[PDB]
Amino acid sequence: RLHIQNGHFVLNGQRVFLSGGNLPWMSYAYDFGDGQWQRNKNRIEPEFKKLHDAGGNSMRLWIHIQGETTPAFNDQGFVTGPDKQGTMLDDMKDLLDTAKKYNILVFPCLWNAAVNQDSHNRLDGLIKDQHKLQSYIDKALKPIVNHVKGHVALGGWDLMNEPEGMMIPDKHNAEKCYDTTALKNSGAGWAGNKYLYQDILRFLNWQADAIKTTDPGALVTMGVWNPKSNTDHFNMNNHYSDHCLRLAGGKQKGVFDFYQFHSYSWQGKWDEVAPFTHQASDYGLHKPIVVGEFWEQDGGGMTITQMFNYVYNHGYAGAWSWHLVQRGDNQRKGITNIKDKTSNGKIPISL
Repeated sequence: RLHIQNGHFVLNGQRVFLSGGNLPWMSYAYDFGDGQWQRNKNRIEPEFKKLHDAGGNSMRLWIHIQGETTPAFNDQGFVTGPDKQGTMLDDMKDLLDTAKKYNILVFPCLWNAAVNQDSHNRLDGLIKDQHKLQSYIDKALKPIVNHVKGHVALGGWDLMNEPEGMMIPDKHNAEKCYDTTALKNSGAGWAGNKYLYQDILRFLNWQADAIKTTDPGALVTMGVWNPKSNTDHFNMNNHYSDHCLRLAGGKQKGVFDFYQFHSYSWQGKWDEVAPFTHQASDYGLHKPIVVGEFWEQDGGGMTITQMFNYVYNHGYAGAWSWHLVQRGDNQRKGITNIKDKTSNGKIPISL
């Protein structure tokens, strides 16, 4: 299974570069549980085949999102189980079995904060209320993780897409881990200035620890909207260090194994911290860094092929383009172009 050795991803005795894309869903938030996987499988499986045929080895795809269909919540906002109809565990295993057929490592992304659509404040309650969060962990997360424990096609668990969509920016805190003054006018909070960092860091710490207690060999990450929240360089503050997660939540193994940056140009221009104008070492971090979302339409003038090559050539650990379902025609060209590169990790894998 995928692991990190001497600071780099390794699979089957070889340093590996993670190349692929974000599905990112078939039916948004309606792909898993309550019979939904078997209904969508005939459309999702061909995406795995196309990705493999193009030379990709990695797929990120989104699971609960904001709790639209999984996990199952009661009317008070506590979690009752992975779903209602009892397909979720089978669905997650079948997802991974399907990926294995195509030699694709899967990175399920549990939650999303890039939009503010949380019907019945279900995600909100998990972030704010420790008892509700514990119910998610005990009734849904641990059963899911246990059911697919050790699966060779599981690349890693991404706890949350873009927490920064709803983090309150420009907020002083005496504790550096919680202070968001460096994020003033960064764009963080676009979906609504809603959360404080102690709450989100507890949310992340507890889930990461639960995963690595249940499946100690699993890897855990989280996808930041922009590395501005994830580096102490560039006049920024890294909120997601081991120290910060442990401080907020207290659970020793609740840390990330690798970091994941998203990077998009704005109005055609890369910002001052952009991964696409820097190199991995510029961030002052000590874990692999995957560039986990990007696309040509917000690529600062680069072609998608230039983008995949850029990531590979600048010390990053992986490259996942955004929205294969809609943009795969173009993005597969970049995936194909880099598939035979070996100097920063080999791409073809066998599961």
